[PDB]
Amino acid sequence: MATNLRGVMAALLTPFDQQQALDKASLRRLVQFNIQQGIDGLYVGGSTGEAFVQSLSEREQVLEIVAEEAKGKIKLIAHVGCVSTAESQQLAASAKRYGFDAVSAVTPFYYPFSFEEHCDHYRAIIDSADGLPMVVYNIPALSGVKLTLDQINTLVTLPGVGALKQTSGDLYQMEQIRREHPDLVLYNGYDEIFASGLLAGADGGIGSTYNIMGWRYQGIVKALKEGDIQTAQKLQTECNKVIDLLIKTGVFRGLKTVLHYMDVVSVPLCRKPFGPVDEKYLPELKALAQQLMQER
Amino acid sequence: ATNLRGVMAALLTPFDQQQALDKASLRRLVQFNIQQGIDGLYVGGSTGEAFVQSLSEREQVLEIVAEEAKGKIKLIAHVGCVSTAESQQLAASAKRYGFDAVSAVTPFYYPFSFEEHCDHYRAIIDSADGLPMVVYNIPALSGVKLTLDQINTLVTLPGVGALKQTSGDLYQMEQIRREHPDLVLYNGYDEIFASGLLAGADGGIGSTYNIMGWRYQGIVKALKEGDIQTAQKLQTECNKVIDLLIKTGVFRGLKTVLHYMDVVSVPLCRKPFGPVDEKYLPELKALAQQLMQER
Amino acid sequence: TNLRGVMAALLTPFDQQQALDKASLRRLVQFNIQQGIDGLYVGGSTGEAFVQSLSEREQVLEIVAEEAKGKIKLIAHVGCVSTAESQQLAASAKRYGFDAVSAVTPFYYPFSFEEHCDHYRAIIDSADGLPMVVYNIPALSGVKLTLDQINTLVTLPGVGALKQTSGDLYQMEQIRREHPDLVLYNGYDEIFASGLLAGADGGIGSTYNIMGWRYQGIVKALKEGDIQTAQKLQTECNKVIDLLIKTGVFRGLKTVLHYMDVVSVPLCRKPFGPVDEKYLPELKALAQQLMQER
Amino acid sequence: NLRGVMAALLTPFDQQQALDKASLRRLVQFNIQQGIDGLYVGGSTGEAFVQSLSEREQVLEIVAEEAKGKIKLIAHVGCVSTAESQQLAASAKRYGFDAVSAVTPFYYPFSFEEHCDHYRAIIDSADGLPMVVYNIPALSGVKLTLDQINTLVTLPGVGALKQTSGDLYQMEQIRREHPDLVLYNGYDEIFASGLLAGADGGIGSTYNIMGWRYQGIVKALKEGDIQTAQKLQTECNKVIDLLIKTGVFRGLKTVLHYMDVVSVPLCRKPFGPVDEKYLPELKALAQQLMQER
Ligand SMILES: O=C[C@H](O)[C@@H](O)[C@@H](O)CO
Ligand SMILES: O=C[C@H](O)[C@@H](O)[C@@H](O)CO
Ligand SMILES: O=C[C@H](O)[C@@H](O)[C@@H](O)CO
Ligand SMILES: O=C[C@H](O)[C@@H](O)[C@@H](O)CO
Repeated sequence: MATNLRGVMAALLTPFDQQQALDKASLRRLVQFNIQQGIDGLYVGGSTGEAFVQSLSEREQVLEIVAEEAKGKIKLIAHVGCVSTAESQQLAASAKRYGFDAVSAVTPFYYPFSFEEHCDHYRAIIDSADGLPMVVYNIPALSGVKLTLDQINTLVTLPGVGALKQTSGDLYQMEQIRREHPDLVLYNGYDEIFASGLLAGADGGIGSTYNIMGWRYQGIVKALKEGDIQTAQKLQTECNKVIDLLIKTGVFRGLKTVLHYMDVVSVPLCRKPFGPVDEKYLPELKALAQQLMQER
Repeated sequence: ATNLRGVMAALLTPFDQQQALDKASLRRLVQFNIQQGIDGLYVGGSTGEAFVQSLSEREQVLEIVAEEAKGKIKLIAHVGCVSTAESQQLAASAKRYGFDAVSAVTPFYYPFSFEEHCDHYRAIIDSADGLPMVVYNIPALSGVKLTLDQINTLVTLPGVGALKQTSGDLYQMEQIRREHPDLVLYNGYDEIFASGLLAGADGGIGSTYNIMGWRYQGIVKALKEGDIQTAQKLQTECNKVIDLLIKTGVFRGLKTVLHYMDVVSVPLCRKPFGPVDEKYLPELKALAQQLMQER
Repeated sequence: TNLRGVMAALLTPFDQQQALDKASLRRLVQFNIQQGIDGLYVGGSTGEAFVQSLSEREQVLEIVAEEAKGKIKLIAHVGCVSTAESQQLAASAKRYGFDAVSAVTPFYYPFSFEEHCDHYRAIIDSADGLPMVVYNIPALSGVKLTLDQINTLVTLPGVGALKQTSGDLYQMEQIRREHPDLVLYNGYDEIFASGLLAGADGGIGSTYNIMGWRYQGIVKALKEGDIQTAQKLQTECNKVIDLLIKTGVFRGLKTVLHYMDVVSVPLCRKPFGPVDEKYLPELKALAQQLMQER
Repeated sequence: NLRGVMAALLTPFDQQQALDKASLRRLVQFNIQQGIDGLYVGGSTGEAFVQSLSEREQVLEIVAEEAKGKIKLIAHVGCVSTAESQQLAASAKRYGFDAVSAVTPFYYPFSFEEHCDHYRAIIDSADGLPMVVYNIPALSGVKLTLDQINTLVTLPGVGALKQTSGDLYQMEQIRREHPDLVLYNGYDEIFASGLLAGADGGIGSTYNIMGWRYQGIVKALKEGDIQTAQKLQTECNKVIDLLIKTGVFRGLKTVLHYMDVVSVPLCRKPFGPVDEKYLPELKALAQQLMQER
């Protein structure tokens, strides 16, 4: 329990003010909001935190604030991944300094790197993490890095690796990974297939939509555990109706907008080049916020 | 049942040493599947090596399977070809032979517009003369990538009664189920059967059902009973087998296991498919024994 | 002589009932010859062979041979997914007196590279002496071959050429660099000029049916070191290709040919649909332009 | 005039992965000496994506001090972030670059409209310097249609397009639609064919060690000497074959190191070192190039 990384953890968003600068008050409220809905932990500084349109110092600032707000209360995973190994190492040392429970890193992107280079990249970050377990992060759709099962097996067995965030819709691979690593902490990465992901082998998940309805994902975990398939499907379907909308509106901004209507986020903007939410979607987003507040 | 829902084996086509149809083995395979308690057979699809068969050879298999199983279990005739006319001929034959439904893969190789795909299905449905159509979506092999909206349009065409979804995208699987509560939805990838059912599929069609269809039936039952553990254990056992078959070559691997099961006389596939690597025989034979002892 | 040159990928004319239109097929073969084409690639994608039966494909090979054997080079595309069916057509090509055979990498089902190699060997054997033209067209076949695999295929006993339907001109140059004597056909009409510069020494294409002389002109222009003419000719070809892609290439070509009094009924076989009527004016005008220019 | 053959500049680092200023200056001078028309700075080749904003600005400033007025200078200021890209654009303006450039923002999916506004914002910050749109789908993962490219190149303030695409049909279509557009061929290995299809120049990594060869191809084609153009392209490709095997940036730095231009041939991690089995060929290539011209 004190070291268990298994569970449902929200990929934290980064609230910005009207000038696109970090909105500290809103970030703090969002952390507390997540804690209150029973989330098992937070995954900070990942794609959802818009880490790739932030500087290193901005990412460290977010990590420090989240730790001050949640260290101890819930599990905290710091995504310290950058294309550069040196930058990733800096964030890793900061994560340990702030007291995070683990670090994570997306496979470095843009430039093509050999598998050996990817491996050494993880080794170097693990070294700088000084004891904090590493969560390998596989997300081919965004990184453009396509790993084979054998390569995934090598990565998750590297000394210091304690988990894999599997953002892949391939549930054959999900099952194969579980079969080869019975003890590996395996996070389902695509919210829209959470239930099927757990059935295939995942033992938890990390996702953007958990910020506004994490309790539903927890409900799916419970349902499957109790053999209540109908309830598991019902909850997954409700999550997917929401995901359908967010994909149309733009996921991060759609989520921030809902959080704004829930009195959590002051200004629902994402950083440029991300544009604002199209006015035509506001009625549905407001209705959703209203519904989630009633439900919860 | 008065519907097409269920676990249907994608029938293999046994050939002799000369690569000609082995009628005796074909009949044995049909009975073997029926004896296993399968709900039906999907005939003339990818698994039956239809794409390396002539139109007359595909029709011959449809006739024989009909003679062997008509009225005992459901029979779906995959009549799809790149050509609409050839597909129509097979549809007319499926009708004459008494099949319960027809099916057709999205025409491939040549790029066709969505409207052309729709007209293709409409034409085949016309020739099916009343038999419901099972749209067949298999992007990995066809090269045809349909959007959810296009799939929705296809499954709502007059005469369509089901969709064989050979896609590993379980978000789309759920979306399809959500938009079509009554649609017969077959999971196409054996290796994700359990997850596919959980996502919304209400049955499945697969190649490996030929040697262990009861396991898939067991997964259906396990989920219906809310026994997640048993569903996972069974899926895992199926995947261990699928891992092997992918290494050996799926069709020939299955035919080889069937050979050791005293069903298929000669486990060959048609060229360009090559033979099974001898180094795999020990494992395939052990699997055959394991499956037999399991029954 | 050899197989180098500009060969038109022959279309298969059909009547209103989608049956082979022999009269029009013969007219198209004679038409191409009159354009000064070096040869014909028969039974390939452009001939709508993948929506024809073995018997129908054989009939087309037999008829084209009767019409052009000895006048121009004839390459029979005998490729099918099935090796056996491919061999049957190979044997027929030999019987009818074609100059060479060709086969697209078998598609739909995934085959190991070894199975692809054995497939070509089997067909080469049935071709009974006729040289094999390997056909690489990943866009349509879904088969992605590495450079090493292509090198292996082109060096198989009996292989005398490669139809490279790929827009990767780096690979085109690499292939030429590794095989200085290989007959290498550029496959995408829209990059013909650049394809030749990269290493191709000829080409096979669908649009050669209505303007083969333009491609022959590009070959001449580059050979004379006249780059601007080569570019001008390529640009004109691409303006037409832009249109044919909008209308649908095969039916667009057949429609133009119809307006040229060559093809009676410009229909393709289903699932191919008819040409959108809104394109007729442009296609008819193009037909007018091409006849005058020639 | 931005038309021409311009080297995508590499960024030399020392043993501790820090900027090697002296080698950066030497490489700039080396390029000027081999007759390059200009330099493309801070792009993929400069390892900009494993550098911080301040580090990228430092390189822009040093290169400007070394070559402003001597050769054309294009600053690639592109980042995923619009704000960051704008900061670099303003710097490029301050340092006196002739133009700015920006790769289509990557990793996160962006709508075409967002891509357009991204460019507009950077163009605004460039305060006068023309924008060179940078299309490189293989690395960015952003696939643009011909129509979208036409829209981008017609944006106010856009004066060129670096086309890192092997699609020469599209290359011809772009030229046909834009007779006066400065169009740079981006893949060195198809340079000759790219020019024939419509490109009127190029920007490439290998220009750092054999830019004169590309200049020769331009000359050969302009003179109608197809044979020489092909010969030069073949020699370039033999080299590119090797570089792809060794790793392009590190292979180039190693050659430059053997030419005594670059002190330490390392790229920043995660890039690894060159496999020693390739040193004999790289040394031989450096020897050949030095004795060649
Ligand atoms: O929407 C994004 C993606 O479709 C993802 O859900 C799939 O790739 C699942 O296989
Ligand atoms: O092996 C075949 C395939 O990987 C299949 O399992 C996946 O496509 C599902 O995403
Ligand atoms: O238009 C069709 C294709 O894009 C073709 O020109 C390209 O594949 C060649 O690079
Ligand atoms: O090698 C790099 C790439 O393969 C490049 O040559 C191709 O994309 C060109 O079409």
